[PDB]
Amino acid sequence: ARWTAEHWDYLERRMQNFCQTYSLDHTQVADSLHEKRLHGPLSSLVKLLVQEMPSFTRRTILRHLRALYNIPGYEKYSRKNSSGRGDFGVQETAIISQEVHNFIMDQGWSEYQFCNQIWAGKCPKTIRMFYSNLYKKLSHRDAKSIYHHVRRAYNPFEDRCVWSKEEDEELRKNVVEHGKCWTKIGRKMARMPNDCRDRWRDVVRFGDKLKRNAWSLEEETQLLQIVAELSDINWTLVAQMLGTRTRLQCRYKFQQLTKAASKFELQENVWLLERIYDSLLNNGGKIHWENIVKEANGRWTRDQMLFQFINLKKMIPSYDNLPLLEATKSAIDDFKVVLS
DNA sequence: GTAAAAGGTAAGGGTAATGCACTTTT
DNA sequence: CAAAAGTGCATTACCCTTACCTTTTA
Repeated sequence: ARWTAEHWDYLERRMQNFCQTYSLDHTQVADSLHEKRLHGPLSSLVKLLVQEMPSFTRRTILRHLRALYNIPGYEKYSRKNSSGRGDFGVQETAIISQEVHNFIMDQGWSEYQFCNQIWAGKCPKTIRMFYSNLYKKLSHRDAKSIYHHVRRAYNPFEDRCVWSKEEDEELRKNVVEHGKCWTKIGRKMARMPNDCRDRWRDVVRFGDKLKRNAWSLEEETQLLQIVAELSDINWTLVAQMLGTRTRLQCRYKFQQLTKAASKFELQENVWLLERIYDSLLNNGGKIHWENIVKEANGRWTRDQMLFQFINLKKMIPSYDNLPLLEATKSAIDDFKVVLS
């Protein structure tokens, strides 16, 4: 499910055996991993890893592999032993797994019994004491972080990514029936309460109004209007008001629209409006951006030009006087006069 | 008794992993 | 040509943190 301490130990061991097999050094392997395409035994080795580690893609296995020998750029995929915040280091999870295994062997519990007692509404004194000692052995990290981690990692629910159409529906009806009560709902569906929230907030809440296609000009414009009415930005509320895109989709689209672009001057605005006006005339009453992006070639991305067009429509008085076609032609002509 | 510390639950938040359409390489 | 594999882009799987309660501990 996730890259744990075991997965790193497997990689390192498989790599040590690789070197011994072909009489190679770790420096020689690191040199091969600087190249884009792999060859020979190293190519055969990765193929094995992909098969031996089905929980991960070849792309992500390579990212970890290249990180293991250190290849610049792959630092973020490198092994982490400990941290005070965010993701748990491989040594932290190892300590937890050791403490849980010790606590479970004591008192004679199964790991299933352990998970149920953790999630038994109000945990008993033995569980409360288990937490206390665990916090001391991870004193660097906030005790609440460890508390949330353990619950998520040790649960009685069936953890899986596949939600069916019916299960999605059953969730909906539960929310209609009981409200935003994910613990009550979660137990009814044998699902981790947080997973129920996520399924609802990011998928099922939207119903059939959710879109996967490319954003429309109207959709992108609406997105800009709602961010103007508002940390600073609550993407969950943003998606709710837009109604056709998830919070992460909105968060992503907004970032692309507002990315750092080259300063649009008078001449730059003219070229854009002229390239748009060509698409308005030659093509149907629509804007084909495929040709516009290509002619820009690196200076602006699609979303950046769209962002600029939105602001031009809002600021140029011609767009309040005339329809899109004529207003654009008027906007260009007015832009050409001031250039004198 | 008290106040401090910690559990329980839901809102808020964010990135590595991945799918996809694509080019590139064997 | 098929097939294996790399890659930018948008989405997904999956996780963590904060806020605000109630409950337990000292």
